[PDB]
Amino acid sequence: GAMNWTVDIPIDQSLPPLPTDLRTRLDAALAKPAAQQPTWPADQALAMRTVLESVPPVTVPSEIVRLQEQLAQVAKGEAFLLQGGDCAETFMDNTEPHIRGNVRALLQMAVVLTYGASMPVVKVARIAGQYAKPRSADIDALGLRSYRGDMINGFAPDAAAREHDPSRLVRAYANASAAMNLVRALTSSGLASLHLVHDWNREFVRTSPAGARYEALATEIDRGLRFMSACGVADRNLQTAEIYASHEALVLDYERAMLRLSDGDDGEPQLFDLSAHTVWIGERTRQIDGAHIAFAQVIANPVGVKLGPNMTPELAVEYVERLDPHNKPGRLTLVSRMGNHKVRDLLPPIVEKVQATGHQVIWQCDPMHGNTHESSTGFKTRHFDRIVDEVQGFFEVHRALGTHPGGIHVEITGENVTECLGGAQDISETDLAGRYETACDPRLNTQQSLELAFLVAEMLRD
Amino acid sequence: MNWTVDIPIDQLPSLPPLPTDLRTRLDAALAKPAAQQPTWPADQALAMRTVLESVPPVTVPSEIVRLQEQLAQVAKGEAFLLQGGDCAETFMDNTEPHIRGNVRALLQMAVVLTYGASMPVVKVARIAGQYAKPRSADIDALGLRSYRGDMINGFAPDAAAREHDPSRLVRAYANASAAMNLVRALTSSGLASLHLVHDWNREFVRTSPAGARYEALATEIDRGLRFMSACGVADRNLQTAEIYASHEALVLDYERAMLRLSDGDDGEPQLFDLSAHTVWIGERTRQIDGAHIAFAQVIANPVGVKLGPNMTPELAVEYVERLDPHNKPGRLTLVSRMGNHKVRDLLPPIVEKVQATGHQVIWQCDPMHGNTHESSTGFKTRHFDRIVDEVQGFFEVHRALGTHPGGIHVEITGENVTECLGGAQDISETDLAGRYETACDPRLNTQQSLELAFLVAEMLRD
Amino acid sequence: MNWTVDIPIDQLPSLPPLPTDLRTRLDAALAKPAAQQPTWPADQALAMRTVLESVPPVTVPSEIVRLQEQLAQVAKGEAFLLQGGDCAETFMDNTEPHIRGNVRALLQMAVVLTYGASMPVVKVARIAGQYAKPRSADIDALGLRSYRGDMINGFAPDAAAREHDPSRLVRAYANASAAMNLVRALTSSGLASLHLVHDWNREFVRTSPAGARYEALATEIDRGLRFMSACGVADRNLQTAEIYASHEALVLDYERAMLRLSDGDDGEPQLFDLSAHTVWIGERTRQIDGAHIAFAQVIANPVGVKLGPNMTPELAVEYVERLDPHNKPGRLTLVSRMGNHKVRDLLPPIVEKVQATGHQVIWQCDPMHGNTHESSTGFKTRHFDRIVDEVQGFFEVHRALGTHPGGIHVEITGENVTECLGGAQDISETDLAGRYETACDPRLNTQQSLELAFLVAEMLRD
Amino acid sequence: GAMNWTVDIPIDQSLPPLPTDLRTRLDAALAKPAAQQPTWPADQALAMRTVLESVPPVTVPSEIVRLQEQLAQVAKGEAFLLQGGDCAETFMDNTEPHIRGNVRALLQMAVVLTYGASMPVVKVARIAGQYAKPRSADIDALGLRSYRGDMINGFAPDAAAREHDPSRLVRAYANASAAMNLVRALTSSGLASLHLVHDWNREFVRTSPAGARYEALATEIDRGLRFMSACGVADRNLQTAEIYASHEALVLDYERAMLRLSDGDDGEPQLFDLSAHTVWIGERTRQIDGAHIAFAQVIANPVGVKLGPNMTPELAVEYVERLDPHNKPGRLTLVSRMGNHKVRDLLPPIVEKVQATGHQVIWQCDPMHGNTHESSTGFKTRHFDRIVDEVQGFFEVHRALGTHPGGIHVEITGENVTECLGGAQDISETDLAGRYETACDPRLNTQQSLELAFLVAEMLRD
Ligand SMILES: N[C@@H](Cc1c[nH]c2ccccc12)C(=O)O
Ligand SMILES: N[C@@H](Cc1c[nH]c2ccccc12)C(=O)O
Ligand SMILES: N[C@@H](Cc1c[nH]c2ccccc12)C(=O)O
Ligand SMILES: N[C@@H](Cc1c[nH]c2ccccc12)C(=O)O
Ligand SMILES: N[C@@H](Cc1c[nH]c2ccccc12)C(=O)O
Ligand SMILES: N[C@@H](Cc1c[nH]c2ccccc12)C(=O)O
Ligand SMILES: N[C@@H](Cc1c[nH]c2ccccc12)C(=O)O
Ligand SMILES: N[C@@H](Cc1c[nH]c2ccccc12)C(=O)O
Ligand SMILES: N[C@@H](Cc1c[nH]c2ccccc12)C(=O)O
Ligand SMILES: N[C@@H](Cc1c[nH]c2ccccc12)C(=O)O
Ligand SMILES: [Cl-]
Ligand SMILES: [Cl-]
Ligand SMILES: [Mn+2]
Ligand SMILES: [Mn+2]
Repeated sequence: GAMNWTVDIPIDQSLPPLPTDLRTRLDAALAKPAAQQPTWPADQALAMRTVLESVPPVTVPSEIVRLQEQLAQVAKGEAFLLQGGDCAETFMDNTEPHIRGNVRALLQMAVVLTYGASMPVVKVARIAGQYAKPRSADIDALGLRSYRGDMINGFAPDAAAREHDPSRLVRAYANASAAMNLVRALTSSGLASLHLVHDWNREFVRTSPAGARYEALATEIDRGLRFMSACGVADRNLQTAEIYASHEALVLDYERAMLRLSDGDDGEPQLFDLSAHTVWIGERTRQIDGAHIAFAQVIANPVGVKLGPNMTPELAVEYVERLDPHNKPGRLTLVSRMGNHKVRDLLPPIVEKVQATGHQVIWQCDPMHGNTHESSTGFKTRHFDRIVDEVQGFFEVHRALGTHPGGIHVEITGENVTECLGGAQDISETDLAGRYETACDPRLNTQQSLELAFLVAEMLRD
Repeated sequence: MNWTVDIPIDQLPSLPPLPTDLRTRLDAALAKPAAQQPTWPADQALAMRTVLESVPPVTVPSEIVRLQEQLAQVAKGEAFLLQGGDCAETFMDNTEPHIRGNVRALLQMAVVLTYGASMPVVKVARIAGQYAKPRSADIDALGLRSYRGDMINGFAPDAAAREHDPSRLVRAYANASAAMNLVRALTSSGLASLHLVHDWNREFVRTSPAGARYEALATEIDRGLRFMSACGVADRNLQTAEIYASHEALVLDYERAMLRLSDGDDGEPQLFDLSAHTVWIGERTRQIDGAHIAFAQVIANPVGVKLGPNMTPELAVEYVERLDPHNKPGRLTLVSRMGNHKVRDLLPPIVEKVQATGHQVIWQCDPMHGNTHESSTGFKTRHFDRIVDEVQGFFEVHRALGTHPGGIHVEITGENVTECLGGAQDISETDLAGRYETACDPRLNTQQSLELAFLVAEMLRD
Repeated sequence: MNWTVDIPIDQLPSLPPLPTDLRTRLDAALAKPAAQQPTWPADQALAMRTVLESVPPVTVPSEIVRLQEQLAQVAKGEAFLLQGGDCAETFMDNTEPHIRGNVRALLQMAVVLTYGASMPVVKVARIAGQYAKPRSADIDALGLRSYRGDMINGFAPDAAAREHDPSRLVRAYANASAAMNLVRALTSSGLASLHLVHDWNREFVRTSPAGARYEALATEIDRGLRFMSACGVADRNLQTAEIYASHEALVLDYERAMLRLSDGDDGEPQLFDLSAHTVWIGERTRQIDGAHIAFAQVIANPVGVKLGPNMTPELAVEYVERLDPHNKPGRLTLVSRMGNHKVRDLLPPIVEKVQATGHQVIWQCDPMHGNTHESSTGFKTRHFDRIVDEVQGFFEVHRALGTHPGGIHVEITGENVTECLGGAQDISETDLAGRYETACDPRLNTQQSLELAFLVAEMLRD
Repeated sequence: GAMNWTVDIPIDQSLPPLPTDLRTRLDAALAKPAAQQPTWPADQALAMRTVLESVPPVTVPSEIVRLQEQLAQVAKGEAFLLQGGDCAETFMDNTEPHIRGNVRALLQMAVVLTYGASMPVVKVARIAGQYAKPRSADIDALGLRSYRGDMINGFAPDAAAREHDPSRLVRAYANASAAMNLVRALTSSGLASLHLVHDWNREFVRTSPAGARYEALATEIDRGLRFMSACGVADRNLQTAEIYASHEALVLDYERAMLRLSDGDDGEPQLFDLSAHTVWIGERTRQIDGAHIAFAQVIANPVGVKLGPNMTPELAVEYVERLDPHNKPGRLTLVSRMGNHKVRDLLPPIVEKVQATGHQVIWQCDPMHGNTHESSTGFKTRHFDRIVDEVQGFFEVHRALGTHPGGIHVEITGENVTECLGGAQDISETDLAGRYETACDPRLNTQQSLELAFLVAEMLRD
């Protein structure tokens, strides 16, 4: 109750049985070894899953089917995928201003990228569930059990806060569903009006230190927008946009509890993970025979897999063959995360081998993860130039092969933070201390994220 | 050890407070006495309000502006208001199937009423917040403090559950936002497809015991639908519908904590209650000098006031003057609930007097509240025939005066419950015991709610 | 001195001839004997053809391609063909009011048939070229060479006017192009507004002597229309309609001079007759080895063949094989004209036999040609009841076979003439003398044509 | 008949009386002196007018009302007017290829100008009636009676052909209506598809000698077009365009016979000149008290007046006050034709005085008429550079005053003629002899016309 700053929730007082085959397949998948799982008691986990099994889902199957159709276009070279948001959402910052700000920042980039790509952009936020992270060490630099995101434990640097708390599963859901509600309301009610979003971009050009550099493209966009009105098709489709929800599928207690069975109205019933529209499997959890990859094989959602510098062409093909066994364009995204100094050399053989299979994956560039270093001032950071250069090298790789550079996956925020070095604002090592607010990796701030969109539109325009 | 789990709350950020001048005005309004308020401690109420003041809102201002525009159209005789859902929502029934069924039931009625009215229907659900009710006595038949709805206490007949627990404010918010999220998802992704909804209507006609009576009208609607395809009309606006959220604004700790200031872009900034799109004030809390009416004066949302058989023309005029001071059509809805045997006599003088003010209110009929009685078998119930008859009389009143019968307000569910007597299923006093599931008043079940829509369509066509 | 004026022609440019290979094929086809051809001199015919070969066409190939696609839909049971207009157009009646009235009459029928059929209506006018007819005898009751239509000779009962004058080919072209221009203007600028057309229908119901009989259906259509507005459907496709031009391809000097080659962009280049969108071959010129059928084989336009009571199943199959060699659905329409007393007997074996070919033709009912008789008062007339009854029987035939009753072909005008007996106006033999204006067969007047549409809508609904 | 190469047309065998006031006003207007009229016999003129009074009109009133609404937008600074086509249409070149070519050339310019202006372009062809011209001398340089266009006499240099022949009035109508039919068919059936038209422009850029100069803008346009598809509004409005018909209202026998009275459905009945959508009064016929200006005051069509170098600010205001007496934006266009060496000096005082009246005229630049000279090789010609420079000076005039440069009026053709000197093809005095085909003034060829559009788009983009 209020006295204890808690909400009391019944468990008992129920659930339809899965078709026998899905039950068998789901059980087999979750029996496999699973890295990076929280270490809380099984009985407490079960009680929380029982609560999540009967909540209203964050997403619904027909939206995920629509998303799959739109990603199929990306895979075929007829659309571009933009995925972005916080490295780690926090319960504390899950507020209207912060959510609106991140949605705005993604929409601003999307305008620029839609124009530069000359094709639709599929817009996927890291939001409404990006509450869990993996760690390479279980003890961090202060001697505390590592923070693993708010679905698992607390960011505060004290031991009690770092204990793995299963009640955070139900907390992740409440925060996710509330954020998703707002994302839906904002995108349908005026925040995603193309004209309004573009006006924000014009303001950026007017006030940025390198605005002169981006002015010409910004004017071209503006004239492109006015052309639509001139031609008498400035219609309803300019007033709204679809922003999909994504996160890393990390905590299997959470993902399994958010599974729901489709109606079967279209095709036979399948399992959908309704905690999001699409999810990805990270570098530390992509064991080929592990539980995450197997869980991904059982769900109908579009999925991605992060591929780092030790990836081989052969293992990549094995991911394709296990995760896209029916050859459905768009079902699988392969994220490229090699570091800017390595992408030009490591990616081509992977791409060639995968293309030779006849499957159509989306090739997406994750510039930021492979380019993180430590500042002299003691902050985890990334240089803007390295981020840009990885996306550049990724484009060059695809141009040379004739394949489709399908999208990017970035960590950004609508906040004016000081987390990544460089950009037109020339964020320095000493600037970092001003507003270093991320609960995990360093994000592009709103200006740097928009600037990146401008630079990438130029790579698109070639 | 017992079967609940405590979910920890806290984690407040500091968001800036509402402006001083509007808080000054708000404090003056809430100094007025409030009936029917929970009896929990102020310091606890304050702490929970503080939580709610920083959460993502359930609705956003531009939606409410848009609803106000649609309601202006109703007030002018150019659209029809349909408002419906559970008497009392409960936390344990706030599930995907129950929410989906209720949205479905409302949509089914809306197809038939749209055709029958030959004009747009504004679709407002009682949902995502109808978690509080008044009571007449503080002591129920079992010797317990009364159930006041899940925002205040628990339905279970035990003392501990019946204590007023302000942590339920936060639980109510979580449940509301989760439900609204789902309502948004369903209505934008296919549940609200006109063709799908109408197929469900065709199945009702094929299987209802009185199908034969509704067949002609249903075939005519079907032919209306096919005519649209035959004329090649751009059919996107047939794929989705807007369902707004409403509830009784009862618990002022909740409503006041959900107050937000709109951004400057939309014609300056005003106070909206973002716990819903529209709210109404009930019979027991509409004291002209009380805090509920004062609260309604201060917010920009459209509002309604329930008007029972003790209402006088003069008091009605006073509502108009306090609540529509700027003569904005549709800002105020007066909801008539006089009982079928009294409506034809009591309503006309109220209408004439209000019409003479020069203001344009929406006249909405609530035919279920004034027609409740006790079955021999001991269940609170309502006879279907009396519900229909009150709507009939409501229409007669307006026809005779040349005023617009503007809408209905009903309690319904998509479940096949046995709560109201009659309908084509001829539910008897004996049947009531089968599925009497309501946590408060008896609801029209899914078949009865649809049947009523057919009967009201014929009143609209006459 | 007499009251005509000579308008000089000549002024040929040199446009390149049609390709040699297609001219070679065309010359071979037109070496076949042609019935019912004007008897003017070849050198004069050649000079006028030469004029026509370089004029701007009445229609263009992409319109005819689009009509063919719409006719494919009719052939497949997913649309309905309505074809109607004057029996014989005349040069002196080719005025704005008469053309507007005829377009109006056709549109009025089309609203009612679109609603009744619950599917698109392809609207084809007999207009902009129906300037030629056959005759049985070369000598009429007045001892003169027969009137053959204004493309060949004059209606006036005098010898000089009755001589076959090839300058009328050019006059026919000028009149056709002027009429088509007006049909295009009217249908794109407001005459073909669904709401306006339906208002005219409401006025007919309010004033017809049998209005009461049609009131229910008309109100239902009205409510169908308002439902579209109520559902907020994008209403641009309600503002205009397509009316195609058709006539009997009779005068081969005219049809051959109006042949054009389509440009390369639309799937290679073929021969179209650009004097109209679709043409049909009449009873007297459908010799299987004659030039009319051969001409129809060579052109890409959709074509029709009239089928009277002497038709055999086997001959019908031969039309199918000569005229639909590539099995393109809707390319061929077979138009039944068997008389109401014979249709139920004679049509079924033709249909079964044609259906068994595997080809998809449009089955269209011409209910006026086989039901003509002579009034005591000395006027060629038709009884409305017999016209309706032939359509009735046509529908019965198709229902019994499970085939698609595809359309109707009627002779109508928007004028209030007195040419056919019966209808709600109960036109009598005596009334015929009031306004018997047709230059050939008796037409349904505007009221009768609309009444028929209502009756045929009820056949479609049954 | 054919023998005489003539079509014989009845006159007798009728016309509703005008409202008394329109009759009076029309009579008063035509009783005023009229310059530049043909000198044929009054009785023969009358017979031809009698024929034209009952033909199907070239345009219909609702189209002219729509055009007036679109021109109102131009006048208000929210659209741009492009008007263009042959200096003089000829009966001999009134062919499909020539009409399609001129329509194409206008559409190509319009794409470029729509993009450059960032607003809609109203597209008005000089077509379907531009068959009459004024002359300063009645005897030309060969001693023959001057050619005055094909509605009056024959271009051929012999005396008999130069006689004024009233039958040409009926000939102008037949040619006009046929051309209009084709313009309608082309613009509604695929020729005016934005994507197709723009593809022609890309081909021009690829093959023009100065294509490199226009490449950047052409690519920007292309990306603007693809942006519309990317945003999911590449809709129906991109598939067609409206091309309006215009000519100089010169021959009053023709214009008066093409007058028709509106239905009065919208407003009281007015006279519309249905020989075109809009007409203008030239320099030699704009006598303030003459019949042309007075005729223009009686018709409801939008009208223009050409203003040459002797115009004064005071007389311009008098044209505005007589021709736009009700202050209807768009009703009146003032065409600027001062020569490139004079426009910067003569236009500003005219514009200032007219703006001071509070009326909103469209200011349109006619670059070509004021910049004609004689080549050494003996051809009437114009230098491209002078044409461009007049439009430049016109823009500078309006920029300096803050007024709207509303449009251009040019003489062009889709043919590859050699009539105007210069352009990227660098047409020289000796080149002129290659394809000097105009029946009157020298036209921009297809390439020069498109090039001008590019240069003007840059003036628009400023
Ligand atoms: N994000 C805050 C506020 C909050 C409390 N309960 C919630 C339920 C749903 C959404 C947000 C909240 C928290 O989790 O403490
Ligand atoms: N709905 C389109 C266009 C659009 C509207 N708002 C946007 C914001 C950003 C980018 C595109 C848009 C899309 O999503 O592509
Ligand atoms: N959530 C269950 C699986 C499950 C059982 N029944 C279901 C119905 C629908 C979706 C999932 C399920 C688990 O973790 O094992
Ligand atoms: N409605 C159930 C389940 C639940 C728990 N927490 C929630 C948060 C949001 C929505 C639903 C829930 C309850 O309130 O006990
Ligand atoms: N969007 C329209 C049509 C519509 C779509 N789905 C519906 C369901 C019920 C009624 C109408 C509709 C409306 O809300 O009126
Ligand atoms: N239809 C009339 C009037 C007319 C003369 N020439 C025309 C040319 C086109 C249209 C109509 C006409 C006729 O043919 O005598
Ligand atoms: N364009 C649609 C609807 C329509 C517009 N005007 C009409 C007149 C009659 C019938 C239908 C229509 C059609 O042709 O079907
Ligand atoms: N333009 C040519 C061809 C032609 C003859 N008669 C016509 C009638 C209408 C249109 C064109 C023509 C001419 O006037 O000689
Ligand atoms: N219909 C729009 C767009 C358009 C279609 N085709 C065109 C050709 C040229 C210019 C514009 C267009 C317009 O007329 O503006
Ligand atoms: N054309 C006639 C005027 C006229 C008489 N009746 C009309 C009816 C409609 C339009 C014009 C008229 C003239 O030249 O004097
Ligand atoms: Cl199970
Ligand atoms: Cl008159
Ligand atoms: Mn209730
Ligand atoms: Mn006939």
